[PDB]
Amino acid sequence: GMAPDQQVPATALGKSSRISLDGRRSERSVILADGSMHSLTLLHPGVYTLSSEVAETIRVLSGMAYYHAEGANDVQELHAGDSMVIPANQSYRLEVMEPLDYLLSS
Amino acid sequence: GMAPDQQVPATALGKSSRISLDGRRSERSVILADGSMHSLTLLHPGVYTLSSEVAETIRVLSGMAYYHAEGANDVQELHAGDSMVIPANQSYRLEVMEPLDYLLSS
Ligand SMILES: [Mg+2]
Ligand SMILES: [Mg+2]
Repeated sequence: GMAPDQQVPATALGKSSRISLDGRRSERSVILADGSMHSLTLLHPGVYTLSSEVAETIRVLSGMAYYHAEGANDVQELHAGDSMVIPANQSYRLEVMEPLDYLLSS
Repeated sequence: GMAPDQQVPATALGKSSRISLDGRRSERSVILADGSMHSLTLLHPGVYTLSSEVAETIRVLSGMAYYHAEGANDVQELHAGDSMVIPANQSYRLEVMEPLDYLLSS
């Protein structure tokens, strides 16, 4: 059904989701083909004030958002295929324009 | 990170989620280890009247809901591990007591 670029090779998927941010963020753990574990996350359109504890690596699969680190003077745009590291102990805003599907590894 | 009983063997995860039901439902397509093709769905607490043109197999992964077939005299609880064929062409309800993770195929 799905074209190769529309899917991510995997080994396993987690049964249980976790919902946060007033119902607007959900994720499940997954094991990718390389054996590594990520949180496969969906973030609905909206404006989110967040912070990290440990550093986060985010690989965006689909959607569009603006990332703004508290102390930065411009945003970073996130589109399909983008990646970026949220440093440890970072306050930031995500403004999601199109539902954001991403792998978060921490 | 995940014990065996927390996960389901896979081959691929769809990149792009589909959101519906006023933000209450999200699906991505997945391919399981046996090559079969399902909608991996999260349905947030609520009560929803659903239907399909074709029979679909539901396999509940996590959470709790009551299923009520169109016109039926009582409901049926579907817990983690429960699978059934949902007939086509009938307006069933799912009352989601705890966020429901499920596969839906066929
Ligand atoms: Mg603390
Ligand atoms: Mg079983």
